[PDB]
Amino acid sequence: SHREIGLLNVSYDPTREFYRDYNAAFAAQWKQQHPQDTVTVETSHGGSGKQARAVIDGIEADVVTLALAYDVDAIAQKAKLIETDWEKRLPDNSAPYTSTIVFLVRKGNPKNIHDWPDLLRSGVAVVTPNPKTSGGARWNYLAAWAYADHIFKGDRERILRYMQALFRNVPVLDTGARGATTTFVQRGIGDVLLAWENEALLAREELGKDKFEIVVPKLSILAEPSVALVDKNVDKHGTREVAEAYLRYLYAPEGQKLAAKHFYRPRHPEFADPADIARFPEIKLVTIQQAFGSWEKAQQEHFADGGVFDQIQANK
Repeated sequence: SHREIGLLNVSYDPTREFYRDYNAAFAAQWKQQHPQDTVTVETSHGGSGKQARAVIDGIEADVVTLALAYDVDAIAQKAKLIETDWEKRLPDNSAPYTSTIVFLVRKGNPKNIHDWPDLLRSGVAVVTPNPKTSGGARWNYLAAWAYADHIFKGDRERILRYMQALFRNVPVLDTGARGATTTFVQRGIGDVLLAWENEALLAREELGKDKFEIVVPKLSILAEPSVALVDKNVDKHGTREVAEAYLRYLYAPEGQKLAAKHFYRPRHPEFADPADIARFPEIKLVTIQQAFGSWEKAQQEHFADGGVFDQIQANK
């Protein structure tokens, strides 16, 4: 009838399965209450940083569902497409779910990997994506740095040597985290993947507990994937109301339930299937604010061209 509404959600890499289900659920419940409307959502996927650059360069996303807050801030700062106070518009730092970084190892854990120091041992090959393009790659790096900061009581020279030792064991840097997962799980590269927890759980469910094992390290980071309405594009497209509802329904019971089904930790687990909640192990976590002050500080120091990651790679 009256209206066909198209939305583009520019997302990060491993959310493919989640958004296929979520988009259908959102569209169906919208049409139930608004029978003349048909909402068609397209979701694109890639490394979070590359996806953010694509929006800046003209991909007219109505919403962004990215891996971390900096990438949304960059759209707002560098392209003015999002208002700068976006992060407070939705609850929980505009992150309706969270995740963390775990290790995925092969059956039997033949290298006996249990914690961050094992990644530095001779002959261990570590798969982790490219910090210049991937958000998970940056969470992975920051988790490693936070561990080293703890054990070395903040001594920068010792942390840098530890990071160099880690990256000497990293042979390949995939553009997006789904690429990294596939490199390890399907293409047989590496002994351990530094994984989004949702990717580790999905790999174990898809291929079997008989092929891969999740190792929970003794510290990790709270990964907060940030969502935001792209003000200038929804106003250009006439999609503001539906796009707002699309993001807000991620926080509704059905969105929270679907998040847990797809191996993301909901902010409100009371709405999820208890069997899905039971899959999430206890893990000791620092946040971005605690370990690095802010995303702005972490990104500029570590991940900007010429920054610390580039220095580690050049000096290792």
